[PDB]
Amino acid sequence: GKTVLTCRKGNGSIYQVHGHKRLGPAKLRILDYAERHGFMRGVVKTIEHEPGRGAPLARVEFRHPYKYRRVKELMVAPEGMFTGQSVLCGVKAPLAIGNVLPLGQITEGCIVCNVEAKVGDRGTIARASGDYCIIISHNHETGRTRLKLPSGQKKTVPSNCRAMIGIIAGGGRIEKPVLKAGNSFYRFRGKRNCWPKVRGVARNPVEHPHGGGNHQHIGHPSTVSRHAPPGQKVGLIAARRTGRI
RNA sequence: GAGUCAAACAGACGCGCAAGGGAGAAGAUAUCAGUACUUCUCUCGUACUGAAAGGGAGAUUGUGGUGUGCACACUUGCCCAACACCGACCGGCCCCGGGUUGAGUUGGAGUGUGCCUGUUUGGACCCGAAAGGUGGUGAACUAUGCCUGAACAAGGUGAAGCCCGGGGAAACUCGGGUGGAGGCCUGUAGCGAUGCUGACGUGCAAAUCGCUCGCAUGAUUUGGGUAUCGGAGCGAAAGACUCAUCGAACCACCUAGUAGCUGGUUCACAUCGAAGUUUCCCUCAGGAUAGCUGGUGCUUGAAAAAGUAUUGUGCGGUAAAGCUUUAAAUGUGCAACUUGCCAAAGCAAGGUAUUAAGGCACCAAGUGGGCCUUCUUCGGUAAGCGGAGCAGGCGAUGCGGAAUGAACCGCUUAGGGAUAUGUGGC
RNA sequence: AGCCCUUCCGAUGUAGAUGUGGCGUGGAGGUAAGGACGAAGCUGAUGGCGUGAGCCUCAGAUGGACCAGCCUCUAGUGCAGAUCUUGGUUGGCGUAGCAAAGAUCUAACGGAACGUUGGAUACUGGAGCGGGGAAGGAUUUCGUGCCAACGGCACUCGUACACGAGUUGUUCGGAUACUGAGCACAACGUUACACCGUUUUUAGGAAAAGGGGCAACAGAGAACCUGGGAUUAUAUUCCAAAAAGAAAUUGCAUG
RNA sequence: ACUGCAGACCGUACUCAUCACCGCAUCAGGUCCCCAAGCAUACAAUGCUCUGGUACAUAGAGAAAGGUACACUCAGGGAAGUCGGCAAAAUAGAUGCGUAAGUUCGCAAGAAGCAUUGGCUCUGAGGGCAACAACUCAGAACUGCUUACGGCGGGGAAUCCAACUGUAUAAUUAAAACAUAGGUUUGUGAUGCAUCCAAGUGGUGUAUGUCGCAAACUGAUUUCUGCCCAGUGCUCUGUGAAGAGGUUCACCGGCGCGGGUAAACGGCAAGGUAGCCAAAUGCCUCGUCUUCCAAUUAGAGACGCGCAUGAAUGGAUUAAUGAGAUUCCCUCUGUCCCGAGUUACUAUCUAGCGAAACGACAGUCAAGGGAACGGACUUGAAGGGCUAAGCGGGGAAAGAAGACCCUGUUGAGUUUGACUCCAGUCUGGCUCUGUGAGGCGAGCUUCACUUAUCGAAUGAAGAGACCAAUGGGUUUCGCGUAGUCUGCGGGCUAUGCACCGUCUCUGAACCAACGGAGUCUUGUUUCGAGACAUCUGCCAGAUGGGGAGUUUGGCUGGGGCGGCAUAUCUGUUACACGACAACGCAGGUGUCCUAAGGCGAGCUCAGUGGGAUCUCACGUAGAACACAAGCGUAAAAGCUUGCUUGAUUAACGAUUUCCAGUACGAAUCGAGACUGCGAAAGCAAGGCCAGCGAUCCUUUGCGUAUGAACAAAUCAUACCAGAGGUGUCAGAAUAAUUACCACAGGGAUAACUGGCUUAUCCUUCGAUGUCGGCUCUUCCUAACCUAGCGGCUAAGGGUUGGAUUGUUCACCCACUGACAGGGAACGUGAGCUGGGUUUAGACCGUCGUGAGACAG
RNA sequence: GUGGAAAUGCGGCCAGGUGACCAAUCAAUCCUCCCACGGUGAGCUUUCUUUUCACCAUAAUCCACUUGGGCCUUUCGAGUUGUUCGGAACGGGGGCUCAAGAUUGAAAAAUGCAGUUGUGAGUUCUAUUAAAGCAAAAACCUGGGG
Ligand SMILES: [Mg+2]
Ligand SMILES: [Mg+2]
Ligand SMILES: [Mg+2]
Ligand SMILES: [Mg+2]
Ligand SMILES: [Mg+2]
Ligand SMILES: [Mg+2]
Ligand SMILES: [Mg+2]
Ligand SMILES: [Mg+2]
Ligand SMILES: [Mg+2]
Ligand SMILES: [Mg+2]
Ligand SMILES: [Mg+2]
Ligand SMILES: [Mg+2]
Ligand SMILES: [Mg+2]
Ligand SMILES: [Mg+2]
Ligand SMILES: [Mg+2]
Ligand SMILES: [Mg+2]
Ligand SMILES: [Mg+2]
Ligand SMILES: [Mg+2]
Ligand SMILES: [Mg+2]
Ligand SMILES: [Mg+2]
Ligand SMILES: [Mg+2]
Ligand SMILES: [Mg+2]
Ligand SMILES: [Mg+2]
Ligand SMILES: [Mg+2]
Ligand SMILES: [Mg+2]
Ligand SMILES: [Mg+2]
Ligand SMILES: [Mg+2]
Ligand SMILES: [Mg+2]
Ligand SMILES: [Mg+2]
Ligand SMILES: [Mg+2]
Ligand SMILES: [Mg+2]
Ligand SMILES: [Mg+2]
Ligand SMILES: [Mg+2]
Ligand SMILES: [Mg+2]
Ligand SMILES: [Mg+2]
Ligand SMILES: [Mg+2]
Ligand SMILES: [Mg+2]
Ligand SMILES: [Mg+2]
Ligand SMILES: [Mg+2]
Ligand SMILES: [Mg+2]
Ligand SMILES: [Mg+2]
Ligand SMILES: [Mg+2]
Ligand SMILES: [Mg+2]
Ligand SMILES: [Mg+2]
Ligand SMILES: [Mg+2]
Ligand SMILES: [Mg+2]
Ligand SMILES: [Mg+2]
Ligand SMILES: [Mg+2]
Ligand SMILES: [Mg+2]
Ligand SMILES: [Mg+2]
Ligand SMILES: [Mg+2]
Ligand SMILES: [Mg+2]
Ligand SMILES: [Mg+2]
Ligand SMILES: [Mg+2]
Ligand SMILES: [Mg+2]
Ligand SMILES: [Mg+2]
Ligand SMILES: [Mg+2]
Ligand SMILES: [Mg+2]
Ligand SMILES: [Mg+2]
Ligand SMILES: [Mg+2]
Ligand SMILES: [Mg+2]
Repeated sequence: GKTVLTCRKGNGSIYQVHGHKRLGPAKLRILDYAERHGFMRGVVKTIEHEPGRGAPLARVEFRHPYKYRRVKELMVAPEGMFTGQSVLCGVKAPLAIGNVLPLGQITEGCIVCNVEAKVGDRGTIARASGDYCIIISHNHETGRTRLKLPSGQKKTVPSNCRAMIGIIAGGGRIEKPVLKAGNSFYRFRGKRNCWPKVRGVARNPVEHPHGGGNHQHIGHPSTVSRHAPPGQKVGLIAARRTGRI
């Protein structure tokens, strides 16, 4: 045959993220001693658009814990995070929007964003716009809170894990129809060479497992096995069910 | 410019020695990669057989016998070679003296070499694929992404916001302007490229020209830079594009790849001269096999002569006949003392017409599409049709004749002359 | 070229086989011989010989120095045909054409005979057959001469030929001296192997917190302007003391 | 401030283009940037002009046919032309009016449609700055028109498709395809998902984090997406024993079932729902009806026995959009009737210059024959030679070893539930792998531990302790208690002392004023997991077109399709020895039988007839003899019956058939043994004749041999004799597809082309352009009209224009005296046209698992 | 260091700024173009033509010093062609300051040219889509602190 496009994206050549104009990683502050035994006040300096990203990123400027210099630092913004706002990261941070305080100290039922799964990893869950995760339980005896991932998905993480308070900003992007082929041209301009998506049945038999034939049709089930070798694992992958739900 | 070189076999022919032949590597010497010389070995052979352990051939001072058998001898002998038949014997295998088996033996024929031919393999007579592999080179064309720049006349329509007004209980509508929106419109530039299926079409051009046309504020066009490629890259996806190369680039190499296929294969003359059929083959465009043919002989000379009769003796079941049976013609075959059986020594067996050189061996080629016709048929509605039988032809062959004709007719053929003819004519 | 004679029979022939004191070629061992009184080669109404391949002789008003015979050895040995290879030549044929973008005319001169100037006439028509640059080219530039060849006609002319010239910078651009998409040295790791990968390195990277470098002649950066009577050809580069001049700017130093 | 000195490197010419670059060139092609006048004008359109540049594109003379054109004009008609309004014409600027359906309310729209427009002399309007400037609009008279630059939309009504803009086969396809938004679905919480890499503390999505990413399908909106989970897919649920040992046997170690899923593949297990249609999907078929016309294979609209519609393999419907398909209309026209005239450049003739293709040889015909359509031959008929311009009939003209087709034990691309595999994935075991506490069972798991390992974070930036032990022992090294031990020095277990050990709704901040700022360390940077694995390595199993290599028999009146005539038997073909062919003809064959074999004996049968299964007669085989057929057979070879195993062994006996005089099979004559039957001779080593098979290997038997230093046992091997099988039957182990295709050939072999016949395969595959039309000529006559007769003669001349459809053909409308049939390579493509056929693109239906196929 | 009530005027590290990022439009200059005037040269000139054409130039550098914006201060309107704005300070008076610009002059008439200004137009430069938000960095600057 010939290499499938799903496999070629793994070369990550043409298919790499753009990101020249990206501001850098949008993370939480390094889990300092100050985070673990107090709090760091950083004022939000400016809320930026990172191209290719939905959520605005904030520019909180924490003062450096150990030296005379000030440490501007960039994290995806919770909604209502205005410039000049004083963020408070740390274990005994007050419970407010934008504050980053230990997950086990956040009240059960309150919704948090930019949650970190592993302790100290600097915020990986609930980072996309509009996204958040409600804390659904604490377990102080074993120090592991549960939380509901932005997908209907429960997950247990240590309470020492940081989280930010509130919904991530920029929510509701997806609600607006794109309408133009050109409009989606630009949302992916800042993302990657993801787009346009040619259908595999429109492709040739060399190009794709679905490709080829006179009427353009898949010839075999589109629901591929989990163990299917790459270049084969196209169509619906390890699908448990198909059909509209 | 195209059967070569090597090598391994084989037959034939030449040479050497011969129950042996020969060296090779190497050496030693004398004088020049030669010639001369030789040890020691090795090698093929003289012994074969069996899977193997193993065993291993003379007869009753000499052909094992017998049959047919040159020459010579003598008036039949001996028979050479040779064939055949039979022993015995060696090995192996058995049976209960017998069978049988070997590429055995039976007074060695091998060997080295030259040379030709044949087989094989190698580039393999020469030339030719589509490919396969190995490794490199390419994103200047072009595909895509990114960086960073550049570009886009003149109109048109006229969105949101805004502003003024009229109406309304309110409700928020109706004028009018404003404004300049849009993968908006017309249309430059630019980017394309629909149509004329226009020009051109050995062109200006290995894709161009003309007019027409499409997009032309956008998913636009464009420079530079940069990233991604060959079982790979890139693709709004046409298997498109990846330097005029893409259903797998280009370069080099393996590689003179392979070809049962196509094409070619170079002096003369003389001597003979086919086959297109048999069996077998993943065989059907090819082989192997046998036949046909050549060469070499060998062997001896009405030997085992015969595409023919006659005579004698078989065979037959087609035509005709007949109502599935009698039976042609053309054919077809053939001929010219010792030791079993018996009751026993008698039987059995082995022994004291025309014409014409016969047989045998070896090696080898081409061929293995046939065609026509005669007669006979089979299939087909029929055919310049498919299939067979017979014989003859053409193929491979003219010549004479049928005006003409591959195969009809006559006749078949060295270079010529006379004569006379053949078919055909006058 | 059969030792001679006599008689008899045969004679075609594709594929193929075979024969041949058969032909012929390059070379070798021999022999014999030839050649500047002309070898080979080549030419040939030069005949002669041979069935033939061919040989021989003659003649060159050809050549200029090698070489035939014979026996033996050898082979890269004989060609009308391979859409054969290579070179040359040919018919077609002085033909097909040299018809896209409107265009020249005149006189004078030049010249051995198209140019030059004047005039006339048009054209381009500022998205130009204009004036500068990138890429690319790299002497094409300029002058003199030349026009053999080339400029598909012609040339007296040329981007052609030959000869001689020509490109001037504190400030232009570039580098010195930015970063960018990116790249990759180092180290480290992987690999049978570094010609791989990350791009910082399980890592002690300071020599007086995160190694070194590169990557934009359109991005960032960037101190200079005009006048010239200054060239055949360069000028924001040349100019000379009244620098035509006027500046800005960097370094050091100086009062 | 000044002044003084110094200010280095390289670039620098020219070009930047119908002659300087790329394109083999001074090539009409291509190639980034900058500056860019005047007038008309809305203008960078277009025309023209100053400046700057050109006058270089070979020229001349003249003005045959035919051409090219970025040239026109054409009476009357007006699409009749054609496949098709192709091409041309036509519309056109501005202003004022006016503007339909339909619609997503934006549009449609420049809809459509009328109307006015010049010149001139005037008027009006519209501003600025203080105490002169535009130039548009408007109006008015008067007057003019030859309707007189350039430039500038033709319009409308419908159907199909796609929603739209877009993209896209560079060099035949710009589409209806791709994209698209929108829709759905799948995976997935980072230990991830997809995925690159040979490999790694490697890489991509991911600079990310479910409003994300990765994978698919559908394809805007509106509307709807029915039924089917049966298939398929996806998903989910080492240890013992024997043995001397090799070894062998045994025990434990992801599937099956079951469930779910169709916006999975698909069907309509379910039986096609809503819809929609002779639709790009309907064979029949030009369906039928209606509408459109004079006429309609067209169209539109209905209808629905739908060959073979139908629902995200999306259904339907859709305004806007469209160089999309299609029908009609108005306008318009040289498309046409039916051509004519003009132009300019060609051609023509000249000066200069100067190829190519092609080239066997040539080159008048008719007939003939012939490789079956001759330029060479036979026989006739022509023909003096050489020319110039045309021309396109022939030269089966040239072009290219036919892209078609077939063949080849040739390719490649694709597919796959072909064969063989290989990565990937997952699973398992082991390993990595330590330590404590358990329990269970005869080293397994729970549970903690932590130093391996793993993950994470970090610029390794603050861990634990001091709060004190089922803790430590080198300045703490030591004591005391009980138990035991002793190398007499102490040890060890328990244990307690000590000691290790101890302190408290954006401002600014640093560069310290022994400490200030705690000390300590059986160390780990921290955090998490943790002997698990997000770990290593190795084996294992499954999966695995993701990829790879390979194959995908033959024959065959081409191939495929089947058949199999691919091995064998009978009758026939077959022609009175033997042999003899055809996808020739009629049948058979792979078996079957302990008996249906062997033997003996007895017997007689099929059927007919006479009587009542029987009885008698006759009874030439008319029956039976496994099996098709032939043969043969009567006290039998049949039938019953009895006894039986000769259907054994058979020393390698020889032979026949096939034949090559090889084999296999089959069979015949034998010999030896031992039998069987029979009084006996005799008969029997199967059932006559078809019923079956190498090498290698496996296996079984049998009677010694080898395992080569020796020996025995095991094992293995060997000899020898059977068996397992190659049915393609003298024996590879083998799926499709290609219209994207390719090569070597083939006229050995199709379509095609002539011939023959009424299909053959003769020519042609190093190529002879297809149907049709148009155009033009010509010939025939089984005469349609005309003419003469009375159906016959008669080939003379003529035989129409249209609608539908590519057509031919047919059918229609109209005319006509009539609208005849044919030949000429189904006349005529270096004459055209290119509608049909029509390669690649694409769509639909059906077929196919798929790639792909369909003479739809 | 220093003036000013103020806006502000003059004389290591750390943080910020410049670099630095938009189509258009509007405005100013620039430039080109036109016109008017005036000069100068040339040309037409049968006739006509107070005429037609050309030219009338002003470099960087420096020195003194109207439009747009920001700000200081003082005591419903404001605003644009345009989608604004105002007690978080609108308007008015005075002031500050930036950005362009004008004029005064130095350059510089010793140049250019050849035998003048002004006026009009154009050009020039200095929001929208956005699920698009439209580079970096050295250099350099200024500060805070020392
Ligand atoms: Mg496709
Ligand atoms: Mg595939
Ligand atoms: Mg589809
Ligand atoms: Mg489909
Ligand atoms: Mg021997
Ligand atoms: Mg060869
Ligand atoms: Mg050979
Ligand atoms: Mg080759
Ligand atoms: Mg291969
Ligand atoms: Mg547009
Ligand atoms: Mg248009
Ligand atoms: Mg395709
Ligand atoms: Mg003969
Ligand atoms: Mg052949
Ligand atoms: Mg008979
Ligand atoms: Mg008869
Ligand atoms: Mg004759
Ligand atoms: Mg002869
Ligand atoms: Mg030689
Ligand atoms: Mg002559
Ligand atoms: Mg040779
Ligand atoms: Mg000519
Ligand atoms: Mg002009
Ligand atoms: Mg020059
Ligand atoms: Mg030169
Ligand atoms: Mg970088
Ligand atoms: Mg650099
Ligand atoms: Mg620059
Ligand atoms: Mg510079
Ligand atoms: Mg110059
Ligand atoms: Mg220059
Ligand atoms: Mg230029
Ligand atoms: Mg213009
Ligand atoms: Mg123009
Ligand atoms: Mg007319
Ligand atoms: Mg018409
Ligand atoms: Mg018509
Ligand atoms: Mg017609
Ligand atoms: Mg047209
Ligand atoms: Mg309406
Ligand atoms: Mg479309
Ligand atoms: Mg194309
Ligand atoms: Mg589509
Ligand atoms: Mg939809
Ligand atoms: Mg459905
Ligand atoms: Mg209809
Ligand atoms: Mg369907
Ligand atoms: Mg379009
Ligand atoms: Mg061929
Ligand atoms: Mg074959
Ligand atoms: Mg092969
Ligand atoms: Mg017979
Ligand atoms: Mg009997
Ligand atoms: Mg035998
Ligand atoms: Mg046998
Ligand atoms: Mg039998
Ligand atoms: Mg066979
Ligand atoms: Mg044939
Ligand atoms: Mg025809
Ligand atoms: Mg023709
Ligand atoms: Mg100045």
